[PDB]
Amino acid sequence: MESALDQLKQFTTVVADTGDFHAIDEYKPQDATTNPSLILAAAQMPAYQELVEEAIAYGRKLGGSQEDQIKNAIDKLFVLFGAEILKKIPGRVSTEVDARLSFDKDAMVARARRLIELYKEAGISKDRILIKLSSTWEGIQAGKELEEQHGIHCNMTLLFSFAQAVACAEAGVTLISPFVGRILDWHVANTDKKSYEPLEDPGVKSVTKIYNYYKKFSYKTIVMGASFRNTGEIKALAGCDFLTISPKLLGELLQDNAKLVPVLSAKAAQASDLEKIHLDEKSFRWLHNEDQMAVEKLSDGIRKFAADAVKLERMLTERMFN
Amino acid sequence: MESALDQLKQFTTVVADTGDFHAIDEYKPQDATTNPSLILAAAQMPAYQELVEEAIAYGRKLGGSQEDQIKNAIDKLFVLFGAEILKKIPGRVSTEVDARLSFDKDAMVARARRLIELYKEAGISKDRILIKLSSTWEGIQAGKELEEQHGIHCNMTLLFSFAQAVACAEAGVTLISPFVGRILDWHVANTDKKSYEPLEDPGVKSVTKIYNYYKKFSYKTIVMGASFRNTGEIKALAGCDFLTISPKLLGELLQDNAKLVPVLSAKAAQASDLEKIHLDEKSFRWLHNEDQMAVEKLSDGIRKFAADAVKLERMLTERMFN
Repeated sequence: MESALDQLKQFTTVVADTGDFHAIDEYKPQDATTNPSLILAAAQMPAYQELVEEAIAYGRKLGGSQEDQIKNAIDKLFVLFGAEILKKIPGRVSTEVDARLSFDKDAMVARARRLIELYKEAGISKDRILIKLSSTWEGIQAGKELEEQHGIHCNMTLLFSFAQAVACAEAGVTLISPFVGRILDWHVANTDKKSYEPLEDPGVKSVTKIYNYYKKFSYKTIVMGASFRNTGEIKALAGCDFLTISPKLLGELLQDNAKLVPVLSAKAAQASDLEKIHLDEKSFRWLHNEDQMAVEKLSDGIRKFAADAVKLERMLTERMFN
Repeated sequence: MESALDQLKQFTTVVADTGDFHAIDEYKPQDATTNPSLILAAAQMPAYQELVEEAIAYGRKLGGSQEDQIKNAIDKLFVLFGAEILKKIPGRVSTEVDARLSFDKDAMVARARRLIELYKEAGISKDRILIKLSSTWEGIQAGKELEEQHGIHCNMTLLFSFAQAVACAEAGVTLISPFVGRILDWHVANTDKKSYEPLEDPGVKSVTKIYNYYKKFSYKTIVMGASFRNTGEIKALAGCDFLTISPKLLGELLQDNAKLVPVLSAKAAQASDLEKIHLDEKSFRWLHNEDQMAVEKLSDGIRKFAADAVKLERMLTERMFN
């Protein structure tokens, strides 16, 4: 159209990164994403206290130990936000399984089926859902199993290293969400270069590289850049399959109207010099370890989400067991 | 009275951390330790160029590609330093398998058997050798397998988290070498404190905790504190089974003669409050990830050693193939 946002929609499928579904439709996204940190934030908003009470009652109604109830309440809460979001958009929503299961393959699978079940009980088809999993080797294997054995589509997140990107591709997962701004954060905090040209942004380069690898070798996994610090990073990735953006940045993209030029494409990726590689667990863990930023961000990413999960549990138990 | 070193020898078995075996006997250690880093340093010393030429001659004979001949040369070089060290001491020497195999369980095992073989060809019994392995889950499993299936004794190194310490204990490895000063380095660089009291030193606390857990629950694995920044850390660990110290600090302990008080003791540990826990891979990786310092130091520790290995290979190929 004319705004940067509408222009971006010509080259990339825009996705809204938030749990605050009231602010969604203003940007008309295709899909939506949520994570432990977003649900937490939104769950504390006055406007959504109604969903929380319903989730609590669900816990209460299913009964069992208090743990069965906080788990089921939280699981339902996620599903509730999910369903509401779905009424506002035409595509899929991403619901993440607890980060504390990041290294437990079977737990992530079982928990994923559980979420898909809860959604099913609410009349929502799994085709509208993307289960978010931490991109650890086990999370990726959980993704593989979910896709191949249960037809459950996944959103591999907290993806930082090229190794992770590769393992996900071979695992044939539906979608990956490479974090861009957090890569910038690491380079800003550790290296001595605190600034980057949109195109030089480390995060943008990781996603650009991953995108070229995926397209050049015909992997059907969807590349969705995520977590952004500015709109320059977003514009430098125009052309990417998908880009999940925060309401704040979506709003900025809706405000300005400079000419937006596509940057990523199947033709440029085909001209890049990347060579195909195969990774078993050993090679994966090694190649991943060689990427310090990735090792440290994936690790801290898991702790932060887990913490958001712990904080959400606490407030809820305090709320339903005084 | 006596020197701090000789006093420490009453409560702890002293081990020399170095490849420079000429400076060893001055401190009369029980065991000795070496690593891909120390060997690198060692081989570049004029005094040991004789061992390098012998190692080179060995590798050319086995043949293969440049990388191959370089492998046998390096393997022999390690063994040669090992043998020389053994002539100077009554105990065991630690030889580490390439850090680049840290995530490859079967490679570490095969490579370990190989080193034990080379030593055997040199008339050295395996009872005199401790194969050093990175303390990753696979390295620990390699240790377990080596001990149980081949009677090969291991030195689990780059041990930082309590999880690692636990996994090693259940794996029944012969010895673990918890790094002390590198834990200090992490806390100095990341937290905002510059100096701690010997007893408050994070590194000292990690080893103290590990020691109490081992003794309290009767694990026979030997606890050997390693990598020290100062002698205060060493004195705060007096009583530990073993302590491998650099020639520099050994020299300082030999110069001062203040009264040294034992700090760690199995009986004290046994009469303490710590709960026994079991860790499978899942629990291990999770408990380990909860320790940021450990996650980052183990990870960087592997990259650094691997780099020392890469540098040693290069210098050698340039020397035997130009």
